[PDB]
Amino acid sequence: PQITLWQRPLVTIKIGGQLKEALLDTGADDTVLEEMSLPGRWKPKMIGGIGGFIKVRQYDQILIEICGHKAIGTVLVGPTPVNIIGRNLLTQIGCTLNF
Amino acid sequence: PQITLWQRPLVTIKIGGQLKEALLDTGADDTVLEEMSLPGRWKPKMIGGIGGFIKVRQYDQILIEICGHKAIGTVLVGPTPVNIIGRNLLTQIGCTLNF
Ligand SMILES: O=C(NCc1ccccc1)[C@H](OCc1ccccc1)[C@H](O)[C@@H](O)[C@@H](OCc1ccccc1)C(=O)N[C@H]1c2ccccc2C[C@H]1O
Repeated sequence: PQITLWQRPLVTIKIGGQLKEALLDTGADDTVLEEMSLPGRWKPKMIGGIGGFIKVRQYDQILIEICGHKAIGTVLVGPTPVNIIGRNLLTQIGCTLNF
Repeated sequence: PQITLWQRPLVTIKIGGQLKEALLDTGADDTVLEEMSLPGRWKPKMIGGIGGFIKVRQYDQILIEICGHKAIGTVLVGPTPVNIIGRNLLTQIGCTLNF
């Protein structure tokens, strides 16, 4: 599909059998979701954006379905204000910016 | 132009007769640039990111060229980690997300 940017580009994602709303964020290097439980071991990481850094848990090889497209990649879990789908997963569904 | 996301979507912008590098960010509602001098009066604004909030200076009707496309809009100036072109200007250049 073609998504305009008049409003925040929010989409539904499926992860761990759960449906959630996430923002397609080209400014985010990685994907970060609000606190939740995921399988496997994780590593602590610090990510920085506007406002400073937050501590998140890094999970690798996680499967996520974005708008019907399956994608696998690293997913960070932490105190993010909104669920963010970053470049690491946007590339997997073939998302590009066009103008 | 079609921009893939394997690397940060950085482009050259021209503002105040100077060239700067900025990130095309669909996750940013507004455009925020690193400290710099701009003409006119400014109004205060608080923007929230993943790490918290920061106070920025808001300038209106500012001319900014993005990848050769001329835009005139609101530009925020503050302690942002990188220059960010947000949805307010992405819409002016006709930028969309596709997959
Ligand atoms: O935070 C960002 N990237 C960091 C990141 C790293 C790893 C994983 C996820 C994100 C990105 O920022 C660019 C950046 C790039 C490199 C270093 C620092 C900043 C995110 O896209 C950033 O621009 C975006 O984060 C998503 C978010 C959306 C809504 C509310 C809270 C978080 C963001 O902070 N957007 C806000 C913003 C930005 C500028 C002007 C107004 C507003 C209001 C909100 O929309």
